[PDB]
Amino acid sequence: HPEVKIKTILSLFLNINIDDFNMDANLADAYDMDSTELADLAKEIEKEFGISVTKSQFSHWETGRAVLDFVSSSLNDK
Amino acid sequence: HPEVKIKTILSLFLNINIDDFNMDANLADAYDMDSTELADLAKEIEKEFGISVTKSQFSHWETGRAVLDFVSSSLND
Repeated sequence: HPEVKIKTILSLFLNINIDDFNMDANLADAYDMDSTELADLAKEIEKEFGISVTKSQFSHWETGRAVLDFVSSSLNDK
Repeated sequence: HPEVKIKTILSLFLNINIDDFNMDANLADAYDMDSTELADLAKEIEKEFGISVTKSQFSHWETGRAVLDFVSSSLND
């Protein structure tokens, strides 16, 4: 259930109730996510799923759905 | 899917890969969880699920499964 894992990781990272996280919301708009925070999020994703993420890759994470699609593709290849 | 949420929270909390987390393992033995950390975990659970947890309730969180079953029954309530 990669969607639930991602939703949970993003919710914890942003200090919000899991029920309140919107996977389709723009992260910068909805949660005030900045590029420094994306880098920190990427490090948690790398550890929790055991995958590599480049700066170029995490720079395109505009929504939770985008993070999910990246992690899904990475896990399939792994 | 409360089990997946709990496994993910515990894995992040304890700095381990989600696929490596054993929901039935004793948290103190397997992951060196002490009472200070347990209190901090309870604060995260309270925030993430929007529930109350007392010290007497979280003291029984000996495994990830205990956390799961507590949260599940709290959410039903």
